[PDB]
Amino acid sequence: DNYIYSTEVGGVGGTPFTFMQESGTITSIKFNWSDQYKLLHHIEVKFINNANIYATGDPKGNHEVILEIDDDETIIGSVIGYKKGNDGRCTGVKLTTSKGKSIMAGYFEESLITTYTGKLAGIKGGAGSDIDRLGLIFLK
Amino acid sequence: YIYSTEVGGVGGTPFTFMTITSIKFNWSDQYKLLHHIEVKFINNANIYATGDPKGNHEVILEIDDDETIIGSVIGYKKGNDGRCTGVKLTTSKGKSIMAGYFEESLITTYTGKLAGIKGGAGSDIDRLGLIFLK
Amino acid sequence: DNYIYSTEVGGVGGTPFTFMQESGTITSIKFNWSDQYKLLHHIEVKFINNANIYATGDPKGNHEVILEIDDDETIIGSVIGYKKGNDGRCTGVKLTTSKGKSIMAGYFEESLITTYTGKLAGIKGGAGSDIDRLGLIFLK
Amino acid sequence: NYIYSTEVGGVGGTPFTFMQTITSIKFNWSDQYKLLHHIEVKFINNANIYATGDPKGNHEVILEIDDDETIIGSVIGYKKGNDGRCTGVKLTTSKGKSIMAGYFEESLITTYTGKLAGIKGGAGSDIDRLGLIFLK
Amino acid sequence: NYIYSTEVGGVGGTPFTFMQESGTITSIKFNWSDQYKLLHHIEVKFINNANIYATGDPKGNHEVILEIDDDETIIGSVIGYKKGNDGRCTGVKLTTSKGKSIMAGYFEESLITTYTGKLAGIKGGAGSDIDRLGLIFLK
Amino acid sequence: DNYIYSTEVGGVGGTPFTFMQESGTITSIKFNWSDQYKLLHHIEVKFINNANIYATGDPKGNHEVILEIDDDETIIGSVIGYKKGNDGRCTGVKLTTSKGKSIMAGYFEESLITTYTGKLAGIKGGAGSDIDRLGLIFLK
Amino acid sequence: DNYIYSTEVGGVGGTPFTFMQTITSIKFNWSDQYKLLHHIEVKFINNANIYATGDPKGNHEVILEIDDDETIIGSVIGYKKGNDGRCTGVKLTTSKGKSIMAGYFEESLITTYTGKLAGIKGGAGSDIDRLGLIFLK
Ligand SMILES: OC[C@H]1O[C@H](OC[C@H]2O[C@@H](O)[C@@H](O)[C@@H](O[C@H]3O[C@H](CO)[C@@H](O)[C@H](O)[C@@H]3O)[C@@H]2O)[C@@H](O)[C@@H](O)[C@@H]1O
Ligand SMILES: OC[C@H]1O[C@H](OC[C@H]2O[C@@H](O)[C@@H](O)[C@@H](O[C@H]3O[C@H](CO)[C@@H](O)[C@H](O)[C@@H]3O)[C@@H]2O)[C@@H](O)[C@@H](O)[C@@H]1O
Ligand SMILES: OC[C@H]1O[C@H](OC[C@H]2O[C@@H](O)[C@@H](O)[C@@H](O[C@H]3O[C@H](CO)[C@@H](O)[C@H](O)[C@@H]3O)[C@@H]2O)[C@@H](O)[C@@H](O)[C@@H]1O
Repeated sequence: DNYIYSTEVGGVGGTPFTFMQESGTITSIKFNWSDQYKLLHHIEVKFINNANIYATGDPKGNHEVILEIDDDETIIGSVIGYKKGNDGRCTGVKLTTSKGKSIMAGYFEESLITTYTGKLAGIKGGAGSDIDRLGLIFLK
Repeated sequence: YIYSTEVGGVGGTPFTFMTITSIKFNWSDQYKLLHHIEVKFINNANIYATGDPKGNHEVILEIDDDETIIGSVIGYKKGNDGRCTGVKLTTSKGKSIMAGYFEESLITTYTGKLAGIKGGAGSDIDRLGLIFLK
Repeated sequence: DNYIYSTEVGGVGGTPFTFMQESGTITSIKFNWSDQYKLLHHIEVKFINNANIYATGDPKGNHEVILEIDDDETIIGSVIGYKKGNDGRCTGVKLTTSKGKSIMAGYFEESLITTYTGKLAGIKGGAGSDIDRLGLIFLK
Repeated sequence: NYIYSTEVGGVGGTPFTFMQTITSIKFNWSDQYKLLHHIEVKFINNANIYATGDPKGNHEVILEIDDDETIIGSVIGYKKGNDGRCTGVKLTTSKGKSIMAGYFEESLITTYTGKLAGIKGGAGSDIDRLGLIFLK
Repeated sequence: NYIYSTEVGGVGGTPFTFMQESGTITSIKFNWSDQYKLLHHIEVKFINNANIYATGDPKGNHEVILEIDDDETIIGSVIGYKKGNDGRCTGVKLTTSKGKSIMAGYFEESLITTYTGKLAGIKGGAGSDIDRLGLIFLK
Repeated sequence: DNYIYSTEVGGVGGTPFTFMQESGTITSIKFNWSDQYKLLHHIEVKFINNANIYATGDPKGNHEVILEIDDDETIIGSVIGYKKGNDGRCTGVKLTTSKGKSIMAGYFEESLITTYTGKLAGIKGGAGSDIDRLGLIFLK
Repeated sequence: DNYIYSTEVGGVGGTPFTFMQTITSIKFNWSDQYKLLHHIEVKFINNANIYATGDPKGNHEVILEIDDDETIIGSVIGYKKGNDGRCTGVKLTTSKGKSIMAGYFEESLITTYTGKLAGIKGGAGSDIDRLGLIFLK
């Protein structure tokens, strides 16, 4: 591929998902989480030049954040909080862009990945009630 | 034109105001929402208003002809019964404003030259999206 | 005009005033205010190459601040505090210059304008006992 | 060839004018009265100390200014009105030197900046009124 | 063509060397415990190689992963340890040339501030714990 | 003189001292001070190209600091704390160099002098049991 | 010499030592019990010998490895003054934002000369009695 694949972190649960577009970058990402369970429950992605919302997980959470990404905007800093192991869950995400935009979703109470940086082109993982595992995908 | 996600509820009357030289946010401590927004444009003296100026606070941001939004955050209640609660804007000249409350959900929007606003208002600002120039 | 007019903020009361010189900018501005009423009461302005003092409002306040402005010195940051509505008043002013000078007069308890920036050339509003309304005027 | 910052404070005291640039300036103030009482000034190529006011205060600060050194930041605290007094001074220089004398409880002037060339005002027992004077 | 940072901690554990002919680290995982306050397990991935190299026993209740871009160097590196023959490696702080930083474990006894540069591999000794850890850099 | 003399600050007491070497600058300066009396007691000075330690005052203080100065290193900030008057004393010294080296000695509880900056070439004042008075001397 | 010698700070005790050949590694051993340095090890560029002095009796150590092009921009040694003096701590900061901190700073301080750390010199037996840094020009 012409892509970089960040480690999927979290557990083995959920239905798999992959969100990529043939020559497309993420223009919008949404994280839904709960104070009650301290996990991510639901993720939405929009891509450049495509009106479709791609969604996974159950939007059961009392909070959401959206990050909109300009066409020339990169991720210069990215951290995913998670519970490790087979019954693991994805708990939080901090993103920071080349234009000083940042977002913070969920909780960071067990494990952390500091991912590869670049132009966010997609996400892969598994989800059901919760976001079980999550990995970012970048352009090279 | 770049259209930023309209955030908040499906309630109130649609509006579309379409570069911005002045924007005013009216909010209340009682309901912790935006109620009223005014906009003035370059080379036009008409004031475009929406929602009800019920709130006990207002802020005005005046934008220079060559000034851009380098930072923009809208707080809101998600759901069909959603509301805009708050706006934070930061400009290319270190100017910044802060209206309302940021107690539930947040969007960090596209940046650029603020060229208009779309959404729905009645008693309150139900939904708000920014619009930028390319 | 070769002038930018910032929104006049506060109420409709008081006698209109406009302080502007045919080809001059403000070299000195003084704000009078009170802890008792938590409003601006009085403003004085001197201009480059003019020894007249232009005054408006009643100097009844227990506090004053003077900002002296060098000829090549601009405002880069400007905020006016006020009470909105017909019975509105101007409550405070924060100015910051291109040479790191700043001043702070009065109170910021209700409403705010972040104004246009530039070379402060004049002011315009209404005053009697109090500063009813205030708007800044800049060069282009 | 001089810029005159507003003289701030009262109408009281014997007038003074110190001009000849300032190489040294000393402020004397009291915690009892919360005012400046006394100021001394030395100038470049001149060993005379020019004083005004009564050095009754329990604190002093001296700022020595290098020959190429400017004031980039200057604030004088005062009581406004005819019975007015100069209550405090903050100076910051082009070399990151700063000083703080006295109190800032009532009124403030943020003065013009530049090469500090002299001072002017009135003083008897207290510093009644103080204006800075700058080169162009 | 390689710079060897001091191996810190004890003499115990099976030796290990993770390095690939003309290949730098792209991912490194540190597993540690609040119970024993040590590193227990390290995993490493290399550029153009899908094999995971692991050592120690993954019994810790915490992990951190640092992914390294191909042009990304280490500008700050601190390893926490207990000195002596019975020694252990207790913690790792890394900072990269792109403002990425990670923090694993505890810094309660001894500290090395290592050489900097392009992290090429790791060497030391591990069994149920990481006994000893040294970094390996390109020039 | 090809020297600049900073005001000597503190009292008229002790024995006069003047530490200068024709065509040599300070390479080391030691300050000794007391928590008990909150004053400087004793200073030493070494010069470039001279092994003689010049000392003054009584080294009775429980603390000392040494600043070594590289041949090309200037003082870019200098503050001396002191007690004003005939019975005055020198209580404290902060120095900062052109290479970001700083030292801090003693207490700053009464009066302050922010001195001239430049190449520290010598010191002057008076001392017996304590440092009564201290002035810095700079090159041009 | 083509070297700058920092003031040796501490007491007159100990066997004298001088380690010169630039430093690629320096290790400080110190105790919470006595709150002094006890032991220093140095390795040099292109030399496998470990040069050691004092007694490694302390419960803490710190190692600073120094890249070939890396200098000391900040340097503070903590000590007890007088003839029965000791060296109590070291703070070094490098041109690459690296810093280490060993032992205690409860009495006296030297802010030393800076530059490329080329060696050390002092006296030690049970403790580090005195410590001076050596720099290139
Ligand atoms: O004959 C005395 C006169 O006294 C009062 O009116 C005059 C002033 O009253 C003040 O309290 C105030 O209302 C002033 O109003 C001016 O200033 C206010 C505040 O800025 C402004 O809003 C107004 O527009 C005016 O500029 C009045 O001047 C009354 O008691 C009156 O009845 C009486 O005749
Ligand atoms: O009767 C007036 C005044 O009398 C007493 O003060 C008198 C003198 O006091 C001196 O200490 C000094 O204040 C003199 O005034 C000079 O100094 C002040 C301060 O700068 C200045 O305002 C004056 O202009 C003079 O230069 C006074 O004359 C006191 O009883 C006082 O309370 C009383 O009002
Ligand atoms: O027996 C001699 C002397 O003993 C006592 O004074 C000793 C010292 O006491 C110090 O506190 C101080 O007073 C000293 O004064 C000298 O040093 C100070 C500090 O620098 C200085 O200001 C003075 O100018 C002196 O040089 C004393 O030396 C007393 O019992 C005394 O009465 C007796 O002479």
